[PDB]
Amino acid sequence: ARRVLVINSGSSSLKFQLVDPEFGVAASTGIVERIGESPVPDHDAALRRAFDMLAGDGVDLNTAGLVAVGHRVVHGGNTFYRPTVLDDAVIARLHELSELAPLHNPPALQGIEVARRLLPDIAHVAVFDTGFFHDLPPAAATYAIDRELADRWQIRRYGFHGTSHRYVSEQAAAFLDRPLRGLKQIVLHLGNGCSASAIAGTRPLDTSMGLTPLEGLVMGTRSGDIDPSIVSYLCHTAGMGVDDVESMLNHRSGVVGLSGVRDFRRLRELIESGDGAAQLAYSVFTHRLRKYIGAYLAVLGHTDVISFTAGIGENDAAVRRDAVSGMEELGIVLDERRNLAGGKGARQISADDSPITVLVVPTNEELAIARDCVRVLGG
Amino acid sequence: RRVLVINSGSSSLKFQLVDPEFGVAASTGIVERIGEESSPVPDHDAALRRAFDMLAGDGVDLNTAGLVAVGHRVVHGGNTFYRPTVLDDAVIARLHELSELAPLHNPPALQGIEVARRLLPDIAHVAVFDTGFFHDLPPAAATYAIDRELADRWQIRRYGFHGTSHRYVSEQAAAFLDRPLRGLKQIVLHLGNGCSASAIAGTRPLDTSMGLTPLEGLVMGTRSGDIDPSIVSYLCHTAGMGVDDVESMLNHRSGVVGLSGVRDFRRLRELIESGDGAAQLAYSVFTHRLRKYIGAYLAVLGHTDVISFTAGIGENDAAVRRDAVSGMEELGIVLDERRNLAGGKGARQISADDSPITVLVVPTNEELAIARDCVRVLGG
Repeated sequence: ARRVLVINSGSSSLKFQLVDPEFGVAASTGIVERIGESPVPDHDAALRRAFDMLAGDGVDLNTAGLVAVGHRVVHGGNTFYRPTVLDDAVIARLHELSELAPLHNPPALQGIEVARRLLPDIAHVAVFDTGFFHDLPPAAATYAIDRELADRWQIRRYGFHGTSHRYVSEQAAAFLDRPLRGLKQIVLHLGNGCSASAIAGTRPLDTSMGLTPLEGLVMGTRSGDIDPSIVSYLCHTAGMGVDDVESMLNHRSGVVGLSGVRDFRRLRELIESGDGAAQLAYSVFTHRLRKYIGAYLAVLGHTDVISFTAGIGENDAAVRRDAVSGMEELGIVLDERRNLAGGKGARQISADDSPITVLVVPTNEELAIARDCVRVLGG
Repeated sequence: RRVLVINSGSSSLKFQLVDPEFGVAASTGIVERIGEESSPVPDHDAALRRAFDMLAGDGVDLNTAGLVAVGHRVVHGGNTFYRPTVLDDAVIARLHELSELAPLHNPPALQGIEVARRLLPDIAHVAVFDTGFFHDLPPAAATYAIDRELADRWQIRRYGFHGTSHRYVSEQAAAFLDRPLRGLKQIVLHLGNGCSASAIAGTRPLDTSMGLTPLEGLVMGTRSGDIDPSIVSYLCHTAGMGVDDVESMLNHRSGVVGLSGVRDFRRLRELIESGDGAAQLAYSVFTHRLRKYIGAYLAVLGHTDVISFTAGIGENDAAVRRDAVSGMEELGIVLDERRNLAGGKGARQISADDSPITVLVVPTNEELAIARDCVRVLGG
């Protein structure tokens, strides 16, 4: 049995999972929190802690059939989109993408540096959350701005949750027992970040996040779509600095900005109790999601299936109901008994006669990344 | 009997002398190059007096023309002004405080107001606000998902624009269909120098593509439309640009011109047919964005009765319309090639007879709409 250690190294936390890519078992998963704040002063201590956690649950990486370490990198820009076997020269070049993701890319590079030191005798592979969307059609990838400026600074719609969108698209095809290449679908990844994609066969045609993960759907703390004039308006009238505005949009916006609620699951009870702010937050969220579904129906022209995924998409029946209600004339008919029934694994929530199928399809990014690592290393 | 409708900008003043009851323009024209070195029109006072002479020249002496009002176009009414408003000095004072919402367009409109009230004191002057139609957008559409206390303090919301055109076309679409407006759900696509879409349920708009300002939404002649707001921080950080330079780039050096260097669509067509790659890309980006708004608004409405194209491009460019709604048969839209290519310029059906959703071209007439708003608010 072979395993891949999949790592997500953040500024204050490091998430890991030791995954069997063949039969999909996680031997062990974990998170190291409060890095550099703490008993975990740096990422070196953090990875060592992860080793101790693995050991404590019975795993010896020396005996676990470890064949690769998979490193999650948020932003690969235009240059890194396939799973990439790491060496010193590639890692140097990865440093150049940091202006596209100044919060998230640097600590990933810290995780690579530490892991390559402590685990020098196995391959390390980077997987980029932008990668799936590298070959978006030019019509969807290109913003309508000054072309010379765009080219010089590599400005385009990059898109994120790429691993999840691709994985779920493949799993929806498997659920329907139809070749993926013949299917047109929409995937709704509704989690801490929220993004939508429109996918034809193996090729995405559009996706809701953009240059950065801020664009598109309303999210836990991110605004999604807003007039970019918000920045100059707030700078002029409120006297705010550009970085302050950007921080507000990324961290004090979305559901928390509108309602103060940090846990999406609390919204329902607050609404039921008559909290107007919670109702407004949920309505704004739902309205934006409805628009992206409609928009992507138009992009695709024909849509075979719509799938909900991630922490909210997989679990919140009200979200799913309110996202597609009143769209029977667009070919979407939900079966509320199925929508309400719960369950693990992929399942149909549309009525049997719905022209467009609607599914819940659980995502498993770590499994997908483990498989990517095995594939790029020889299979 | 007649209303002088004006649009007073920094460099030009557009006017039209309108007969609202016969739906006719008695006279139309423009004063250009306001304030220029060689120009005999140094300011807005001079500009308006020129317009008077022109009107005299085409048989209309303002003394015998039956002028009963002047309609003044104001881009932004904020949350304060959203119905046609009879102007006085108190109203004008309140209006000045809104200029941070439209710093380039509102001030020259207020200059036109001052001059016109002074030169034509015996007629009423009425302001019509391009944001007004959308004042009562539902909260889910009006509210951006940002810090609520901050949004309330600085009156940040989706305002929407081209309100006069969206409303008027929605009314004319209902008239074309011999159906009451209240019972209709529709999409209006205003494609001109600026481009915006709306979703309307009866007399109430449910959503519209422009936002806090006219930048948001569709790709336009020189405006980007939708883009990740991180573009500002990113360009300020990497390229060293100031915020105001980025905003200027997004408003003046973006859209079709940003992507192709072209100002038209007429020009775009021939560049495309001769094999120009930048022209094709620009048009593909425009078309993709417009298709998404159509789909988005179909979902907002749930049921849609009619989609209407309007303004300079929507009224005249059969390719734009074909590219915007082809391949949407499964969403209920079936375009008819022959009808779409028809040479006529009145309100007309371009969908196939059996299309579940009707598709129209409905010419806009913002000046007529405003002339009628003036008469109405004055009791006429």
